[PDB]
Amino acid sequence: MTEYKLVVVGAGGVGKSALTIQLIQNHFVDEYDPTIEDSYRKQVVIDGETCLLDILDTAGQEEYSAMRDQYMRTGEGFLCVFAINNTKSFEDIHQYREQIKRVKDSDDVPMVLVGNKCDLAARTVESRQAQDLARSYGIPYIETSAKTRQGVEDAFYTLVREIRQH
Ligand SMILES: Nc1nc2c(ncn2[C@@H]2O[C@H](COP(=O)(O)OP(=O)(O)NP(=O)(O)O)[C@@H](O)[C@H]2O)c(=O)[nH]1
Ligand SMILES: [Mg+2]
Repeated sequence: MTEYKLVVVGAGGVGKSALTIQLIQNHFVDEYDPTIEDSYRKQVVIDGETCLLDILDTAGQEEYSAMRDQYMRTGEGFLCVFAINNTKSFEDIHQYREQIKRVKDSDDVPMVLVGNKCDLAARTVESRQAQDLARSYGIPYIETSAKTRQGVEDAFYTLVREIRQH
């Protein structure tokens, strides 16, 4: 069966792991647990297709920035995650996108932009500005809450749709 290799990227603390663990394990992790690099896999149904989703969950922290090139080689699609209450994370998106393109030697790598933590009243990044960013990249935008699981499947499964359409 098709295996889609998805890589979750973005600044520290935005919810990469929370998104990942929601998808794979159906639990919200409220714990503080910075990532170095973790791999997950789950058989899922996407648009009727029973397939394997591999997720590589990556570090947002400064010190595991040198690891990026390797995982950006190997991934097929990238969830570029920021948090809608953290405008710095939204700005940091651009650097993750550019790095992915550099490594893959391609301006058109399967990606999605994900505004996570939409459950939080304290939004600082407007949905419109994030849609606009995604549009400037020619990729889908998905808003999510890893807390409630709202949009979680949408985020990973829209990325699988991008990989299929490349
Ligand atoms: N309210 C809310 N909190 C969230 C959401 N997603 C993650 N969090 C919380 O935000 C904190 C950091 O989330 P985590 O998944 O560790 O982020 P990360 O991007 O994987 N961190 P790292 O870059 O260090 O690996 C955790 O306390 C987590 O519970 C969300 O959608 N809503
Ligand atoms: Mg993490």
